[PDB]
Amino acid sequence: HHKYTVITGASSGIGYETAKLLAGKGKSLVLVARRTSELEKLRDEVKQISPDSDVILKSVDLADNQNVHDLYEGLKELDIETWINNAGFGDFDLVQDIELGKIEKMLRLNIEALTILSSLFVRDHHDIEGTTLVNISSAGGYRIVPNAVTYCATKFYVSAYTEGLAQELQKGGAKLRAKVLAPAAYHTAAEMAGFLHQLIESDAIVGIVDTYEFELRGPLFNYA
Amino acid sequence: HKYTVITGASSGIGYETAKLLAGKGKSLVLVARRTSELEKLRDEVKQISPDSDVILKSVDLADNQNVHDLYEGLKELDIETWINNAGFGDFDLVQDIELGKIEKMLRLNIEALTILSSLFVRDHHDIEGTTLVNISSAGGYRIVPNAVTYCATKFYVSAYTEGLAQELQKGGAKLRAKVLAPAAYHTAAEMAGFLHQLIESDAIVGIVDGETYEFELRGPLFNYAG
Repeated sequence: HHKYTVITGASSGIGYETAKLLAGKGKSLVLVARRTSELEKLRDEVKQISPDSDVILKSVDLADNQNVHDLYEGLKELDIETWINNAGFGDFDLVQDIELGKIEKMLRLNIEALTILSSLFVRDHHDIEGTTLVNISSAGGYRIVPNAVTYCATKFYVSAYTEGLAQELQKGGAKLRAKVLAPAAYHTAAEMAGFLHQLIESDAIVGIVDTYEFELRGPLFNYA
Repeated sequence: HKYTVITGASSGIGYETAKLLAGKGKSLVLVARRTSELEKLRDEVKQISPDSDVILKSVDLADNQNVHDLYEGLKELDIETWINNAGFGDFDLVQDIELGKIEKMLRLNIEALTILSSLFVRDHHDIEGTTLVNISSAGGYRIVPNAVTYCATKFYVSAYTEGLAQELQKGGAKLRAKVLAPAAYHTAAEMAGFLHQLIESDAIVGIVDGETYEFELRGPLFNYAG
């Protein structure tokens, strides 16, 4: 019956506070994370904030590509105004010291899931008015951080991918808007959720934290 | 025997690099999906250089475990240069993408490259005369319309390799990491020569100027913190 905002990585940080912020505006939510327990506590808070919001919970491990497909297929019929790819995590270590099981999971979450779901959403929504895709990158996706080479690399992917998707849509007159948030790698999750809201409401492709000042602006990378 | 290891060996820069390094008497490990193509390249390498030793590894590097198996199977061999040339591109709007192709692209361009880079760096950072080369693209520094996803994989490769290269330099490592960025000269034979030139230089980046014009040995293009 409603319009929905889909949030992956909903159980923690930016995703948690964004779900809370959007409920405060009477929005309905699809909340995606691995831990049913975190999802259900967030849902309790959200219905406390906005009892008329509809809350759909999806317990899924997005590091498995088939789960990712299943998730999207299971939401295809919903009216979705906003999709937010916030799943993912980082790492601090020299390359020679990396734990490969972690870094492989990171690639599957930060890159594969984000790409699969971005691609499916765009497929179905590029010509639908009022729709927005937001991918969560990092300031480290625009400036490499020592001891976080691999994490930064995934965020250069997210930033270049989303900047390119955003301009491909804009320059071809699509109705869907794509945007990338680059938090520093303002401190609190709740403040980050406000920046995300700022970005969605904005004309800007990029909302990036430097100064630790938040800036709304256009693509950082060269485009041909 | 002192080996040079080449993924995507049966294609493009990998194929001409194998022949160039055969011309200089080098032994090779050649990694590609199709045994048929690997055996053809070996015979050409042996034609050029009969005393080159050539080990062939038929493997689908789009499976993460296969990537580990490949590396384990070569683990104790003596490798002076590792070249990650596996992968491929795509032209299509994001709305038009074939997902299976894109997902394989990510597993090959990014995952295989990252796992093998990581494993090589782990066992060789301390070893003199060693070089890791990752084959990226001019589209890994400038986004090309209609190849958004491909370009994003190559931004990954470029950022990863630049990051890793400066990390090894700051840490006083003997291993050197380098990235090659051909456009999106022109022949694969010339690119192999440019690559050899990159391996010998001090430069982290060998890039073909994307407007036009030829090869440039240079430092990192991306922003780096300290």
